[PDB]
Amino acid sequence: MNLPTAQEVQGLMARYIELVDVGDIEAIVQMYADDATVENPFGQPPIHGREQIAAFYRQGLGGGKVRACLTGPVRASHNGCGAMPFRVEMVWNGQPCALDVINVMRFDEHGRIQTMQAYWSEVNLSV
Amino acid sequence: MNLPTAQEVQGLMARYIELVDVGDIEAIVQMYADDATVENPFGQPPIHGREQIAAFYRQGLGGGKVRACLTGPVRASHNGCGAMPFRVEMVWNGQPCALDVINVMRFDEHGRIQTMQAYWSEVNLSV
Ligand SMILES: O=[N+]([O-])c1ccc(O)cc1[N+](=O)[O-]
Ligand SMILES: O=[N+]([O-])c1ccc(O)cc1[N+](=O)[O-]
Ligand SMILES: [Mg+2]
Ligand SMILES: [Mg+2]
Ligand SMILES: [Mg+2]
Ligand SMILES: [Mg+2]
Repeated sequence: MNLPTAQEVQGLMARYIELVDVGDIEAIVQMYADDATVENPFGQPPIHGREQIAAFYRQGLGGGKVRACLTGPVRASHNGCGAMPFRVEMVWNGQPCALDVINVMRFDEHGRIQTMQAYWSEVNLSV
Repeated sequence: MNLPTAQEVQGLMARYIELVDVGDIEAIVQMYADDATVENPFGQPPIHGREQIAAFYRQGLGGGKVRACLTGPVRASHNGCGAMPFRVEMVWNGQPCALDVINVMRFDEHGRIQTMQAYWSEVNLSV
């Protein structure tokens, strides 16, 4: 495919959340461009490339029990970008906890994620 | 003040929505740096400076009846930035309509909005 239309961005960004929710690390990594970046949380230096990105998702999702769900609709653009609000259910010290996040993505001219930026800080975590 | 902390960003971004909701155009414009930019919707060229920004808010809010409310929490950063999901209630051809938006902001070292980017496209509008 080419640069995703607004409707295609919606679909891709919702699919990303589905894949996080089901914990399919390999399928998530395949959504990214080979040389993509992830800034998590936004404010921290980017990681680069599918090896580093795979390591990020393995560290976050490797336990197999994380859940994630949109908390409202994707807001897409006409230039291959979008933003979405969601909540992640994780564990911490055996305590269930939830993290509220907004991801901002930009897709490349092949429909792959070029950049991901995850906005959140510590007060978005609730034990 | 200086560059807003994560907690200060939350407060500022929530205040912005309150001011949109109450329709205080002049107070909104005062939140912006003198040379700020607004990209609305994201994907379109920025407007620049408080004159152009005031004209934007007068055109959107000048009728006095718009409402706006957060639909989930602000996601702030530790570098003076944040993102938030909200819904705007407007009128169109005398029809009430709602627009789902995510704003991404960056604040300057004085606590004023340096950049605002409003993510939405036409399918985020509902008549
Ligand atoms: O904080 N995180 O781990 C995180 C942040 C944003 C995401 O889109 C996904 C994850 N995750 O896979 O867990
Ligand atoms: O579309 N709009 O008009 C819009 C978009 C984002 C905003 O933060 C505010 C407005 N408004 O004042 O109406
Ligand atoms: Mg699921
Ligand atoms: Mg490439
Ligand atoms: Mg109000
Ligand atoms: Mg300045």
